[PDB]
Amino acid sequence: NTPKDQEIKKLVDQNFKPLLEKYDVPGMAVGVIQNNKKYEMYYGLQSVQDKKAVNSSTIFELGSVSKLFTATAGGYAKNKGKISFDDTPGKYWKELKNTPIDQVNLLQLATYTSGNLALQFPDEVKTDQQVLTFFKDWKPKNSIGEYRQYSNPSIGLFGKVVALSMNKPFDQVLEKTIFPALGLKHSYVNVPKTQMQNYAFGYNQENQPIRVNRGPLDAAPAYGVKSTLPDMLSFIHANLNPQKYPADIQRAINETHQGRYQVNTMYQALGWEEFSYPATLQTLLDSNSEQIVMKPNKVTAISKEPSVKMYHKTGSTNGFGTYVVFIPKENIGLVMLTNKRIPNEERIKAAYAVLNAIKK
Repeated sequence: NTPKDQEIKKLVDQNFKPLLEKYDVPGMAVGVIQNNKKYEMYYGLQSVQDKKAVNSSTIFELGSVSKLFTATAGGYAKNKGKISFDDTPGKYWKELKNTPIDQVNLLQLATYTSGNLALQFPDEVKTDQQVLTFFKDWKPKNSIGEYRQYSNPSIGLFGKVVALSMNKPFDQVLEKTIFPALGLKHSYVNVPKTQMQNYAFGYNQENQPIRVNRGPLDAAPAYGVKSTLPDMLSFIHANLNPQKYPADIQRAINETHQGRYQVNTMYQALGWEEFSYPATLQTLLDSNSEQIVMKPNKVTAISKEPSVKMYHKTGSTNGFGTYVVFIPKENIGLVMLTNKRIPNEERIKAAYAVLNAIKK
């Protein structure tokens, strides 16, 4: 017959490869892990002008998939006793004490329910002083905890507090504690000079190469991580097998898998979105609809706590797209990285087709 590695490659060719021509995407990396075996598929160019092929060393920007590492760092700090999720941010960032935002707890920040934090920091909020003023000028709108509004400043403040609790800057929390503990060796908040030859150009909608570092420093927990396909497969492996790690990072990973509330069929975990498995394709597409991503939604308590579940997260930057998904009880996951954005629905659809067709 046909070996599994070839079967997986054929499924990725059938479902992901056509996206390169359809969306004029220069380069793409797709990885699958099944039963602790990893399958890596590279396509196209990490740099068009340099004719440099995408490969296992290629570094991509993760966009909002960065939040999964921030969530892991918060789970680590919580299980080390450095924070409680019931704490408020002024316990750690003392300049926020006696301000309205100091009524919001860390779990509410991490899961986007403060009631008045928008998708992005304002364009003019650039320096650390402007970030502090932004949070001190914050006033509640909706009742705290009642509405989910997906928000980069909300989880950015969470990450800043996590880092304060660990007495290190956020970049050092990831690069010196969290990445080493997950065994990731080519993941960065700041790509060093000696790795720039491996950093893909991002490509904008005019297929022009772009190298953009966005927003204030305290937005890094929301969207500032870079990684390679092998590292992202290792990160999926850690999520599939937390029992294989030391107690503190194992508990950190498990913390990120705990659903906190629902919006319709979506369970909000820490960083991860979570779903009953098997999930219909429309459930997964709804999680990325304008209604869910861009508008405020009332949250409801979890009713069905799904025994059998799956998790995913999309991410994009101006020049990059990312999607990661895993299904614990099927021992499987998938990572897609591109150096041009393509619609989130296409990433979700292609991964759904691949994962449902792979022989069990």
